[PDB]
Parts: sequence; structure tokens; C-alpha cells
Amino acid sequence: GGGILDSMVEKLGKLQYSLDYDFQNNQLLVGIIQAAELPALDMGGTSDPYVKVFLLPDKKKKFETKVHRKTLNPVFNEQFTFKVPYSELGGKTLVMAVYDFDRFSKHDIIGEFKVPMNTVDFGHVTEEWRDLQSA
Repeated sequence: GGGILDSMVEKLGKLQYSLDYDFQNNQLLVGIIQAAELPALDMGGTSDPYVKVFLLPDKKKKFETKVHRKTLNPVFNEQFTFKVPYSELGGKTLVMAVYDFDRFSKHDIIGEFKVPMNTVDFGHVTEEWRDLQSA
């Protein structure tokens, strides 16, 4: 019994994001909207979340949202732009990872998820809530 429970996805919160490829300017648009039900990693029963967003395997443009202090349900409302030609997009993977900011210690990663660009239906704004995966 316990072995199956151990294989289940742990409740590490969820992140809502939006995605759209701008064929007019030839850039991938990423909207980091909000996160919910994040686990508390600090003593004050909270975390200081922020999101790192980038594209594998390149990741030349390492983006980070502002840090939202003392909250397990932050609303980021941030947008990022990756100037990548559509033809180059197929082989890439968009990575989104939520970290707990700490001024004096290594920032702990809370969770992440990946979006293979070849699974994305473009020419339509994609928007979804994704459960964070253990990293």
C-alpha cells in the first residue's frame, strides 16, 4: 500500500501561465500569472516565491519574476519575451521553476515543470494551471 502512496505526486503547489507565439514579431510570449497552494519553507509559515523561466537547451535569456515575500499564493502578473524564430522553436523546452528567496542561504527550489515546444498548439493563446513537480 505505502509504496503506491509514495509514487503519487506530492502537493507542491500550482502555477498558472499563458503562452502565445507572436508570428508578427517572431517572438514567444510567456505570461507568468500566479501560483497557488505553495508549501511553506520558512519559519513564519510562509515562503518568498519567485519564478525562473528559460528555454532548454539554450537558456540564453534567464528570466526571473519579482520576489513576493511571505506568501504562498502570489499573483505575479509578469510577461516575458523570447525572440526565437518559429522554425527554431520545435526543439526547445520551456522550463518554469518556483524558488524560495533567501538573502543569506541558497535559494531552495520549491518545484518545476517543463513545456516541450513541440506539444504546444500555436496560433492560439495557451493558458493552464500546472501542478509543480518535485525537482
